[PDB]
Amino acid sequence: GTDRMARLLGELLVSTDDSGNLAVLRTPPGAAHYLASAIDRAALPQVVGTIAGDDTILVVAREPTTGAQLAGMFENLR
Amino acid sequence: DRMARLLGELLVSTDDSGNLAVLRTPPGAAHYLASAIDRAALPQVVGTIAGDDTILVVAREPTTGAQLAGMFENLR
Amino acid sequence: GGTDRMARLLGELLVSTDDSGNLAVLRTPPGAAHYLASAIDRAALPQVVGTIAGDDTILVVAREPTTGAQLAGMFENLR
Amino acid sequence: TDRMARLLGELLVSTDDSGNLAVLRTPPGAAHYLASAIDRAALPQVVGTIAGDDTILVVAREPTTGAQLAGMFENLR
Amino acid sequence: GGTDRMARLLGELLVSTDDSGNLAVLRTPPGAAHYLASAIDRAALPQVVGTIAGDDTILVVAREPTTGAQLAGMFENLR
Amino acid sequence: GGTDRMARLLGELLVSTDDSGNLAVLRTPPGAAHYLASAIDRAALPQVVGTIAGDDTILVVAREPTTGAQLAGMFENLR
Ligand SMILES: NC(=[NH2+])NCCC[C@H](N)C(=O)O
Ligand SMILES: NC(=[NH2+])NCCC[C@H](N)C(=O)O
Ligand SMILES: NC(=[NH2+])NCCC[C@H](N)C(=O)O
Ligand SMILES: NC(=[NH2+])NCCC[C@H](N)C(=O)O
Ligand SMILES: NC(=[NH2+])NCCC[C@H](N)C(=O)O
Ligand SMILES: NC(=[NH2+])NCCC[C@H](N)C(=O)O
Ligand SMILES: NC(=[NH2+])NCCC[C@H](N)C(=O)O
Ligand SMILES: NC(=[NH2+])NCCC[C@H](N)C(=O)O
Ligand SMILES: NC(=[NH2+])NCCC[C@H](N)C(=O)O
Repeated sequence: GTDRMARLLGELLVSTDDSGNLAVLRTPPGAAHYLASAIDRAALPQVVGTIAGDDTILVVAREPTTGAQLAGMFENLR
Repeated sequence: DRMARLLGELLVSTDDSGNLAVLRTPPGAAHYLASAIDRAALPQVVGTIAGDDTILVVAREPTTGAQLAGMFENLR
Repeated sequence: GGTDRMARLLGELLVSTDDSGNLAVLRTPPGAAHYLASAIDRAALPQVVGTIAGDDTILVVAREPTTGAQLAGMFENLR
Repeated sequence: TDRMARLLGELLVSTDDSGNLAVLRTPPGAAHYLASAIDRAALPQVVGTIAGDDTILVVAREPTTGAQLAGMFENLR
Repeated sequence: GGTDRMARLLGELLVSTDDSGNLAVLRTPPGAAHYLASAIDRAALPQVVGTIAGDDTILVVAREPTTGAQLAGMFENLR
Repeated sequence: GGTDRMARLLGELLVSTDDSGNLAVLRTPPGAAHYLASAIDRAALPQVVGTIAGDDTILVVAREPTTGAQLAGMFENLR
């Protein structure tokens, strides 16, 4: 769960950012679904869910955790 | 096929954060359920985006994500 | 010239705009959301944190203090 | 799989074929959901599937043809 | 106006064509494949069984007796 | 280069291979098809006309006279 997420964050996370309740994660083209799957499988209590595009993932924070808090957690896992 | 029928077939779970309802579906079903939501033309829904097993439904102010998630849950 | 390409694709592909909070919601013809989102990404707007494309909808996340309504208005006019 | 049979009943709009391919049509957005049930049925004469938005390509395992697969999907429906 | 819209979008979006067996393989800019494939579907060509779009590639399935090469040639002429 | 990067990702992402006629069918973990297909495309193999990625399956289209079977043997060898 968390170990596979941690590994893929190091492999696939290009950058992180945030706005309100959202963490925005950027990946190489095509990698968003694969990294998002790993986040989903980790089932973090402070993550409501994720949605992946092609190179971008929106991670929705569970109140009171903020998007900036999740972005910094992800960032420091790279 | 109508949202009101497909919610019972395709909704795994509902949750919320701020102005977003977060719906989960079985793998691969998100676009199909989200299409039904879009077609429902709900006054309180600004729009939806589907991934593979997750839909984000955007609430129209002042409706909250929790209010929307409650409705989706209740109509399952 | 990311902005010029985005401008012209908005003209071709942007059906409507709407918003809520920190989100602009852009509608496009079926299947076009990824192509328009790519152009928005490439313009690299300071007021945009990122985009997710679905099939006929793009969610554009606004960079604070810009609101969704403010982003939506900008897209609506570049159209 | 009877789970695949029910979703074909529900979501299969039409079938067609060319060569080693069966081409399945679904309502908009439904292709991945139906293809998932096909994959899970693990049919011996199916090598694999790819889903688009409203179309699935189903690859026939030699010597089975696309036509034979399309006929099989028509039947189950 | 399906065939006419399809021709216009091929001019805009078709980067290259190629073939193998019963398939025409169409290449587009990143993200554009679903939108072009939609235009092809809606044209309802008698020599096309169906399309599947990825991100930057479309597979167009030729209806017998038309080969993938004869289909790709048709698209190439509209590039 | 692109072939080296592709080979490394095959080791990580290729669950199985199979073939039919001109097609090689590669299976990946869920969600990984687009990323492995991107690496294959970037490698620009002369044997490969093109790829389409689904969610866990990639269809790799062989450039004639290479067959699907030969393509799959190739990917298997690089894993
Ligand atoms: N090759 C592409 N599809 N590019 C556009 C990606 C648009 C958006 N950032 C997403 O991940 O959904
Ligand atoms: N099989 C997969 N694609 N899994 C990843 C899904 C990631 C995210 N929950 C979404 O639905 O977009
Ligand atoms: N043909 C479809 N996939 N329709 C559903 C679209 C659902 C949602 N508005 C999105 O763009 O992701
Ligand atoms: N713009 C898109 N992602 N279109 C394809 C729809 C998603 C997926 N292939 C499905 O049938 O559910
Ligand atoms: N709304 C759309 N994406 N339509 C285009 C679908 C293109 C192609 N038939 C596929 O299913 O992949
Ligand atoms: N990894 C992804 N699902 N990327 C987005 C695919 C783009 C979409 N199939 C289109 O051509 O418009
Ligand atoms: N950004 C990406 N998803 N790139 C990979 C594209 C893979 C394959 N050519 C397709 O269109 O499905
Ligand atoms: N319903 C969807 N759009 N699913 C996207 C699947 C993930 C992506 N196409 C991949 O190659 O792994
Ligand atoms: N979660 C899913 N989308 N599962 C269905 C995958 C269907 C098909 N094998 C594809 O990769 O396109």
